[PDB]
Amino acid sequence: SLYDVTEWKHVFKLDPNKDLPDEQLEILCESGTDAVIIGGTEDNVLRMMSKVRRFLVPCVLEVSAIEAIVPGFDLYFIPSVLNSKNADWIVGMHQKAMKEYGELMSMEEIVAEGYCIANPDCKAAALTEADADLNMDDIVAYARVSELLQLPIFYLEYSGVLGDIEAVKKTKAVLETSTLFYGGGIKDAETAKQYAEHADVIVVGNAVYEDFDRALKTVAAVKGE
Repeated sequence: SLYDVTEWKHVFKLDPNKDLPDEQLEILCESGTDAVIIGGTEDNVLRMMSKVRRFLVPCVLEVSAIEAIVPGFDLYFIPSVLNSKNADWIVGMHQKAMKEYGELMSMEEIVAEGYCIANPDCKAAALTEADADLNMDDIVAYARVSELLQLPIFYLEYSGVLGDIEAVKKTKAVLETSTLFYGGGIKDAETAKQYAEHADVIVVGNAVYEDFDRALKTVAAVKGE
């Protein structure tokens, strides 16, 4: 399959408001990555989607604003930020999407994406009013919440830093239905492989803009040559 997250191992997450050269975008789409996730305006989302769709790789929209939903993606990931103090980041995005765009929601493949933002010092933590200063125990508990709800994805999110490997391990131990996505600080093959021991899917994001060639090697590191 292509669109079953249960078989994935590696995704790149791109920021549509950041600049990536066409050539690099091409190479990334052709890298063997299991999906390209567009995530971070309707116009910049549309432009980047139209570029990625020239390739065979699954293209995913991580929906962070309803105003910026565009047709044409293979999958739509709608985050529930389980440690948000604001209901609109937990089920509000879903409800708005269903109320405003019910017919679009019916025609596309939508995935509820459990989210735990575990890095208190990132923008998303601020933006989602996340209770992000979490213990190991707190994180495992959020993971069990995702598994009780049978959310298809539990995305453990440290954004630009490396999260505690033990917390990834202990999170994985409580998940079965939930596919474990880890993102945070993955910039090279050695670290990608380290986190791939426990995460089902490793997410490589801002490293692509920081050192492209190095970030590129994360696919083979996690998927084999």
